[PDB]
Amino acid sequence: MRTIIALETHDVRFPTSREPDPDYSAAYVVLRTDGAEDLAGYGLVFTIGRGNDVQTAAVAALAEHVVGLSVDKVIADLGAFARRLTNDSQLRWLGPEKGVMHMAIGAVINAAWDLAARAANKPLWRFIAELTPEQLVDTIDFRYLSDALTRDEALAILRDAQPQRAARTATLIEQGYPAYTTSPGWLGYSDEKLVRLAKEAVADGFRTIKLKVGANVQDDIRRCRLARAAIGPDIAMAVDANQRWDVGPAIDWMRQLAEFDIAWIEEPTSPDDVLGHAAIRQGITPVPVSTGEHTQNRVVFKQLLQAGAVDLIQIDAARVGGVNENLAILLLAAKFGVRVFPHAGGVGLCELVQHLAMADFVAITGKMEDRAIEFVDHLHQHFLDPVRIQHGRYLAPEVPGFSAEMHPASIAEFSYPDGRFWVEDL
Amino acid sequence: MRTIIALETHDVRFPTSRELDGSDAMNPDPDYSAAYVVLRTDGAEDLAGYGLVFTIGRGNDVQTAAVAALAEHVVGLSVDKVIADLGAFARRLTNDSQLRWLGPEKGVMHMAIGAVINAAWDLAARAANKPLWRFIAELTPEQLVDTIDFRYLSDALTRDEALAILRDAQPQRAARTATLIEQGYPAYTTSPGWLGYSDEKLVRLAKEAVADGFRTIKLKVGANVQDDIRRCRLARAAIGPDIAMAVDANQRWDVGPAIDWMRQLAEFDIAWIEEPTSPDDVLGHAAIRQGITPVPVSTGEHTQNRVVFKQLLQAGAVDLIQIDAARVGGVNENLAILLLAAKFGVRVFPHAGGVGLCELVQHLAMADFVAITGKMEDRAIEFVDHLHQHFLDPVRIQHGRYLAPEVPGFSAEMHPASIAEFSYPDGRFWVE
Ligand SMILES: [Mg+2]
Ligand SMILES: [Mg+2]
Repeated sequence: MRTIIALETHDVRFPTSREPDPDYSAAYVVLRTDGAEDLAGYGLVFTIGRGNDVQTAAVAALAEHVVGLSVDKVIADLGAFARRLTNDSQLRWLGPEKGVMHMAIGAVINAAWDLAARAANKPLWRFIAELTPEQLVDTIDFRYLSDALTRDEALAILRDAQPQRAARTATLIEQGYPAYTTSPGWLGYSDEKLVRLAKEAVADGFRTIKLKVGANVQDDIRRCRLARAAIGPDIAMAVDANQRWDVGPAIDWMRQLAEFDIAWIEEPTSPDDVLGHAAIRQGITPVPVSTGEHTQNRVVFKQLLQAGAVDLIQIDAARVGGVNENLAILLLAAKFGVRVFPHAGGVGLCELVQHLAMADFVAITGKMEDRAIEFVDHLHQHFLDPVRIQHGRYLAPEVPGFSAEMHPASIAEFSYPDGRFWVEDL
Repeated sequence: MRTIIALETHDVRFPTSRELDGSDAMNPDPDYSAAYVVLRTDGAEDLAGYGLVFTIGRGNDVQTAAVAALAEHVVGLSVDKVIADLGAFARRLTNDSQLRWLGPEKGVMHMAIGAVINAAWDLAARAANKPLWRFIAELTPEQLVDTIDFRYLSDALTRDEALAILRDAQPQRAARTATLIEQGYPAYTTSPGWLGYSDEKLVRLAKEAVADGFRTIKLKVGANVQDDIRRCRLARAAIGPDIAMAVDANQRWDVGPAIDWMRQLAEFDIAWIEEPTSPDDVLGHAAIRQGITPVPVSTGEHTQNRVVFKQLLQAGAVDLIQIDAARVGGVNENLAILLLAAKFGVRVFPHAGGVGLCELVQHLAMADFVAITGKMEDRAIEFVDHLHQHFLDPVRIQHGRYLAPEVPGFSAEMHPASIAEFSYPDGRFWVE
């Protein structure tokens, strides 16, 4: 009987600040077993430097809950495993289901799913999409959701899609999943660099681009005008304010960019302000509003949808309670007819989130041409299964797992502080 | 130059689960703990700041780690510079991009920031030789407003809207200060109501409390409806019809069930039902409130920040709210919340208990009475009779009322001996 023998945590930090000034980092989690040498679950929480140590401590504090557990028991009931962590009332106090403690639980949960897909020798998106509607529904926590999504409503959705799974899988495997780029929209970029990168993005096949705004309206008006012209009237152009504005200012601001045909304004205000996003959306119609990369859990997503605060949402592989929670968010969006545009970038976020969007297309919505996954070309060289883009689209992962395992030489080089690079640097 | 020379932290926890004190529907065996922090400066050793984060056992070590990670931001700062601008000090921590990523303004990292901010206010209070409530209540309306973060609030509470509140109350500050020191502040107790206690114990404690002068008691509910009906009926009979009785479900229910459940308890004359559902479900609370009317609804002990309180008030989701001294971004954030409540006319019943939350929160409610609302007879501060012996300035209850603190500070300082005794895991008591 194979069991989990250890939950090792690694404080990995990349000096990306030498290339605000975020130093991309990751609280690297590994679920070790005594089975086939190749059996281990990998996961990670994306941090930006300061605090990766506290995030690591949080993950390491979960060891007691996992060491000694039978692997088959875990893999057989991922729902019960996630709930063993989420239901610890004492750990709930540090949240509940938000912040550092929840993200730590999410990474351990993610590693468990990674482990499950590995054992079944399937890429996560396939592992997920090939579970029965009953197996899928049993992994989600319906507490606090019965007013918007019942177990039965979840089952009907998964059952209707059941018949088309084979066709969707073939479609994805040959066509790939759409991607959008944010590479051209950095605020520090000159107008010429903006148009130049915008043009290159289109040439590479991307059909949607996103620019940052929020610092200076005059600047935003000028950059949006230039981007539109450089891109043409057929490419989608979204904007990201990164939580900068209050409600009134956001409305005044966005009304001045509407003319450039905005795909959507992302995070106009605080990620906790459900009613504010609704207010902004109403004040700038028909400019679509989105949020989600920092949304704490499925309950807040529920309210965003209930209040009609969003036109579309982002989901993040590492911000919530792992796969289990994202499935509930995905079912929620599907039920309310709201598109999902996964957030990525950071450290391995693309590698992780691609699977959730792909499982979603096959087993939940069957729609992908109306949306896209974010893509950023960073740190991919540190992963065994790096994402692959082909003319603006993600190629479906083939290797088994969640695509989270990083090259051991990478961990040996950037582990902090014992890492080779950090030992010499300081 | 007086400087902050160190930020020391301690993982302290008490075996409160041995008697099931604090026992409730969501937390069956809490071990009251504290992520204790001390802001050390050079010079008058009597000059340091104290604060803590209340935890209930497991995870208190990571909460402690969270606070220790803030040393870098505070050690080396000029004491005078900190105390002279609490608004800037708070923003230095709150506005840090890498710290915000772990939240922002929620969870472990935020409570860690809130403890350091609270310790800074304690420091400021000491330096001025004033207990925190008077320190706060005596700041000018201008000085007060400059301590809060109005970001994400302009649609509910603008800076000038806040000044109007604080200025109309400045004239009567002296009188109310008198009323407070003479009469004390209304309290209510939760000690008789922990789940886990037998019916016989519930009735004995409920009666003792009334005998002790408490005009309000609170019972934990939420695990089993039959139990709740039975316990509420008995507690009501033990208390008599003139004593208020509130109920606390500790987030256990979904909206639909909460409505069905509470309407069955309504007959026992419920003062308010606290946290019927998830602390993030603003819409859910309003839904529950509309369905169980006229039974009052409250929430707040786990509300992450002022932005969520703003929405609770805008959505008419509560009849009254709790504030907690250690849940948010310290005094600065609590002041904003108190101002929001006053502008929306919703009473505040502070959450207390755990470890030293009574010691801490009493100051906020008292400054509120004096400098903001001028209202205290319509509300009360929670009181639990546990662990007060480990504080140098323990709360003092006089016939169901909190007596105004007199010593300078936030009342957070703990006996060095208590620390040495219950520090985890290498503490003396924890060596068995
Ligand atoms: Mg974004
Ligand atoms: Mg409570």
